[PDB]
Amino acid sequence: SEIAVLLRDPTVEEIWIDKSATLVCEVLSTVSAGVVVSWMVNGKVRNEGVQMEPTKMSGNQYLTISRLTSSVEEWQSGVEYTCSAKQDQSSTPVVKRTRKA
Amino acid sequence: AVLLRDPTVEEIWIDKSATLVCEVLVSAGVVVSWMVNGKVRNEGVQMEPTKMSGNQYLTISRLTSSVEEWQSGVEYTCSAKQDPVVKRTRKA
Repeated sequence: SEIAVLLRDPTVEEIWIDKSATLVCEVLSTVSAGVVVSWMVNGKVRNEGVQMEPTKMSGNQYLTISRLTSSVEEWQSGVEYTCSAKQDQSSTPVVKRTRKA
Repeated sequence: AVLLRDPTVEEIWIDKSATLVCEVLVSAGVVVSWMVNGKVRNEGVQMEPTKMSGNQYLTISRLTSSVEEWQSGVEYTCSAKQDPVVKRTRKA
């Protein structure tokens, strides 16, 4: 039942030349159950700028991607970003977090 | 400051490729050297010219590996020598 959650920081390239900051939560599972990803920024619920893609199936695995678009200024304010992924019929959410280096 | 980016699962799934990215943050001169499985790796390496903005210099080097090689679990390292700082990664 356990999902693997990988949280991708915005790249310095994105920050410098795109002038945006996009965080990407990639969720992998060996089970077909649907996945919801909930984001917080600075300890507050964030719905704006969140886009979830429909789950993709490979052979025996399932990939669910959620992206959070943030400003370069928000990323470079040092606030914490959290993604919480939870899969139907699983027991507990899996949480990952990040902030500027 | 050396930031090493793993291939994303989306890249592995959709593009069937695995590209690692080393982003490096005084001098504009920096050379990035890669190792895979403890050996020099030149093949699949592309550096971009150093970028200048404010008091800072940004240099990007990309290593095009393969899905097979990434999934094999071997270690990748990038070493940035400024006018070295090393970062390492491997599949979990």
